[PDB]
Amino acid sequence: YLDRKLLTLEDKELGTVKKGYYQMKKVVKTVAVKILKNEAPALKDELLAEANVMQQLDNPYIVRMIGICEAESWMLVMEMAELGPLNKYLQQNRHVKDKNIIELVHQVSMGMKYLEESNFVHRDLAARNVLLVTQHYAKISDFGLSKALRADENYYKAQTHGKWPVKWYAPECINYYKFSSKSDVWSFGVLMWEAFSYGQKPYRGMKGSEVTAMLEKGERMGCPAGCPREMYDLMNLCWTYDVENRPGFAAVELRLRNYYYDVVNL
Ligand SMILES: Cc1nn(-c2ccnc(Nc3ccc4c(cnn4C)c3)n2)cc1CN1CC(O)C1
Repeated sequence: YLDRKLLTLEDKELGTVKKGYYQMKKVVKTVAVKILKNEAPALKDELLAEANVMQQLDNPYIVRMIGICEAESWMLVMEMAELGPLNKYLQQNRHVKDKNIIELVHQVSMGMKYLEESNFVHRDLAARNVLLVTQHYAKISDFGLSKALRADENYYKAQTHGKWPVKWYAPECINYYKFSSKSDVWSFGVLMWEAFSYGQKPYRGMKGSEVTAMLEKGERMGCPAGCPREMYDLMNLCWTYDVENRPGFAAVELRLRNYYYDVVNL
């Protein structure tokens, strides 16, 4: 639990997320602060659950939580990733090249390999939830929907969902509300499609029910313009319909290593 007197917030928004500076032992640390807007119950509990997940995670490709601050509002204080969301960055930086995008999605795969090993399911793995420290260093963010798996199960059973997250959901999430590291792999495939499409939205112009129907017919998003063929092939493997045959992150990470080195050594 952090001291509000040592935290300064900048006025404008990145409830809300604001840039701040937290006075540590001696130096200031630049932070991003998730601030809960609560004019006037369960909103507080969601923020604390998000914090509880981040507290348990320690990996270079995951956003680090500094702590929680209880003051005028409830606040989740994190280490600042200066460049912000991957989708918005790639939208505004079309100059970014194949190898660089491959480097970044590989880093995400390394963070997700760690999450998988820790038996946590992200449940919201999308390009908007990858933050850039630098142009060559990505971290996974946004653990608000994340769940610690039971010791005796490899999935979490959710309640009925709305329309907004559907485009990143695996068929078993849609049909059975079952979330696993394998469903995170499906989402990662969509994340890759986003990244190599320079932050364009997946399944443009389609409703969730239409996406679900498309996937049930055995159809998948086409190759983004200019996207390396081997990356498109990996997306399709991530979009393996049945959970058992779909790869885990260890496998996805390994195939990202090898092609990264192929591109570096071409
Ligand atoms: C939970 C959370 N942490 N968090 C963080 C955590 C650490 N760093 C940053 N840095 C950062 C830097 C520049 C930014 C943004 C957003 N827009 N811009 C221009 C974020 N954000 C952001 C969020 C909100 N999610 C980011 C997803 O897009 C929504």
